[PDB]
Amino acid sequence: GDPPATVYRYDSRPPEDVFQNGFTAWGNNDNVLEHLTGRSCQVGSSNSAFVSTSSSRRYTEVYLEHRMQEAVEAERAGRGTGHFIGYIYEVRADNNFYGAASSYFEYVDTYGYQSDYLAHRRIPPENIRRVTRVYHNGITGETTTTEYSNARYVSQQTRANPNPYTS
Ligand SMILES: NC(=O)c1ccc[n+]([C@@H]2O[C@H](COP(=O)([O-])OP(=O)(O)OC[C@H]3O[C@@H](n4cnc5c(N)ncnc54)[C@H](O)[C@@H]3O)[C@@H](O)[C@H]2O)c1
Repeated sequence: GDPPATVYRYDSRPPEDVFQNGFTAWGNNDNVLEHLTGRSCQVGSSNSAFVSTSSSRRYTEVYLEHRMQEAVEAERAGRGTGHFIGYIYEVRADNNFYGAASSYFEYVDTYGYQSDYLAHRRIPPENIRRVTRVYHNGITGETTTTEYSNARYVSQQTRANPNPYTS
């Protein structure tokens, strides 16, 4: 029952960025509830201090597939071309990654998800092992999946933090 050593992240940005630069959080807002509900992420205030990840690869695949299907529906409605490129990054978790569920309960119990892990501030490029790229051709309907390894990845023994996030 150890914390996961491996987590996954769906993102629109490509490895030429992520493999060299890692992921950087939107900002300095470390309110766990605002992050988990998305209020501080891109669709909200775009200032969350956490980069979202999941220990469940399937979770990130469902997310990617949903964004792809939304591109398909936009084409069927004439408000899009149907083209879609998404990425799933495979990431080594360390002590800056905090379990969402435990962090949520710590927050609500004090001031008031099971597979989600909040990476505080950054996921350095050395933590990012590989990426799966999924390309959906909106014109022909064909989907193609490719994989790439990060030469900058550092293999070391780390796992997610066992404790909830606290500010
Ligand atoms: N992304 C995942 O795989 C993942 C994993 C677990 C949980 N979640 C949950 O989903 C919600 C967050 O979804 P999310 O991670 O897609 O939100 P997010 O705001 O971090 O990212 C959404 C999109 O914003 C862009 N982006 C993100 N950070 C950026 C930055 N610093 N600079 C420039 N562009 C940036 C990218 O296009 C990205 O795909 C949360 O409620 C979270 O709990 C997501």
